[PDB]
Amino acid sequence: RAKAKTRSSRAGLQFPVGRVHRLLRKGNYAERVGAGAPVYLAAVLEYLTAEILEL
DNA sequence: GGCGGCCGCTCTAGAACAGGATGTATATATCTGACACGTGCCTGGAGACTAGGGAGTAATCCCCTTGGCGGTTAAAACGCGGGGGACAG
Repeated sequence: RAKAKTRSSRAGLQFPVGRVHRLLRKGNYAERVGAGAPVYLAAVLEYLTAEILEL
């Protein structure tokens, strides 16, 4: 058990990658969910959130 | 001596302009009520591991869309007549 580092900090992001991945897994959406799919989804949500909050 | 033309005078009205009216834009005074910080957890994701399976890639194949023609008659396009309707009033 090494140091617990979240995937959001490794990707330079604030939205939770793990919570997005868990909601994709338990959302009965697909049999498999890739590694980059929650990162891409969280990045898109972060960009949309930042743009909407800035406006 | 009578009459058309010309210019001044007064009447009338469109419109720029200033003053009153009332519902909002602000300047504090103060309430106030959620906002975010702190704390205490604790419950879900991450490091690490096991295993395997569906796609990355290579090969084939056969298939089906693109280019590329004449032909020919359906039709786009130009134009004349005109006709009923969009819109100003």
